[PDB]
Amino acid sequence: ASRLYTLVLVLQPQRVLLGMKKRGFGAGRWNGFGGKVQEGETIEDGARRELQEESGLTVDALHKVGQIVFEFVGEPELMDVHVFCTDSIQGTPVESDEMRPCWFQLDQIPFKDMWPDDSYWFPLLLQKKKFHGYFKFQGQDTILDYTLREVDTV
Ligand SMILES: Nc1nc(NC2CC2)cc(N2CCOCC2)n1
Repeated sequence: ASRLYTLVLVLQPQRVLLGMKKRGFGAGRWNGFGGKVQEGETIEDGARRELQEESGLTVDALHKVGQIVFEFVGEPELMDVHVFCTDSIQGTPVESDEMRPCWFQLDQIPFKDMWPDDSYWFPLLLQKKKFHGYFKFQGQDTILDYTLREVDTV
């Protein structure tokens, strides 16, 4: 059994947009925009809503780029994160009570201030390859196991 989450990376030819999470789960780390998928909305719908909520941005089209399953030791539910990509954004990103958005050059991505798994799968995101990932965490900092592969269908 797993719970659905979304994650949205606005990835342009020279830069990626990230947000500093100000409260809640993952506070103090840069990440893409996303969160819990709600009852009554598609996964992509949930992805658009969290992007609008956390950055004010809306998007013409979202593209499926990956799926990452997380297990946390001692927690019965798995985290199933659907990762989306997009180039063209509508609007200017602005701080919310969840996220302080900033653009990053692609050689200055702050992996040390991100979730530790991102160092593993973000490269596949940059090569525009679809991927499936699995990470077993102890706490929120320690990866104990992981698998990562390229897929033809996310
Ligand atoms: N890039 C990334 N790495 C994560 N690592 C797992 C917590 C250990 C979680 C996560 N998000 C989870 C919540 O919804 C947004 C995506 N995003």
